[PDB]
Amino acid sequence: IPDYFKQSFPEGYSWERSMTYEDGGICIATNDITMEGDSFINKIHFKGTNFPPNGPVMQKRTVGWEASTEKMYERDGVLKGDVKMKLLLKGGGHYRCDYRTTYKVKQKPVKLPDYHFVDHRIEILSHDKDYNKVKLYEHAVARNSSVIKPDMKNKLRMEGNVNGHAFVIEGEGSGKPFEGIQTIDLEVKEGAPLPFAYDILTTAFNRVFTKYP
Repeated sequence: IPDYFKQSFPEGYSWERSMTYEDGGICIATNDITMEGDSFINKIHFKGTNFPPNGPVMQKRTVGWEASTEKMYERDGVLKGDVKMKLLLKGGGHYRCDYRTTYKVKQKPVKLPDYHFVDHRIEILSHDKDYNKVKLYEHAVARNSSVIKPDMKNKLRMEGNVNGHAFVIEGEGSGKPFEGIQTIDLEVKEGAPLPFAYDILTTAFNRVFTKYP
């Protein structure tokens, strides 16, 4: 299994992602990821619209993303990732979302004959009342059908706009890229309090943190 994300450094890479929710809510995100010494730096832009006023996102009735399997595959030399995602809801239901991501990695003609999987677990470990301060965690492992150190920092900034509401979120974190685990502490810098479910942002908050063989 080729690790196209770790081989994109020190150059860096970027991704763009569409997130289509079953009730018409739609979210678009890009991330431009670079490297400064010990740290990965993420510049994220996030737009979402057409979330129903009484749906689970505007009423904050969500309680985390379920474990997911994202399929990594090559289409005309472009590395892509598809995953169907489920947001657990208060009351016990599920709120479905289709993810389509294009991973613009350093090797611009990628060739996998031959697709592979990335299993995800993502969880908000802690948060305050209005999610102005959030501790986020991710576990990612890939499996079959000296630039990057064992410990690394991960900084990010998100400029976002969700149903008309602008906001800015910054974060500092760390992880173990070869083990595929990472944490980050996130702070709403503008637009507090967020009037929507924080869960729609967490997957935008870097596949370099993935356990590849």
